[PDB]
Amino acid sequence: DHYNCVSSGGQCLYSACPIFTKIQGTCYRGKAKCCK
Ligand SMILES: [Br-]
Ligand SMILES: [Br-]
Ligand SMILES: [Br-]
Repeated sequence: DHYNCVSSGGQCLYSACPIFTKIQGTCYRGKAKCCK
């Protein structure tokens, strides 16, 4: 979720995860990715 995402050093994004990151969680009732 957003809290764990940001806490552990990720970013919540609806779009694809940017270059040099990958999906490592979810945010926003499951509709966004946690990228890191
Ligand atoms: Br964020
Ligand atoms: Br992605
Ligand atoms: Br997460």
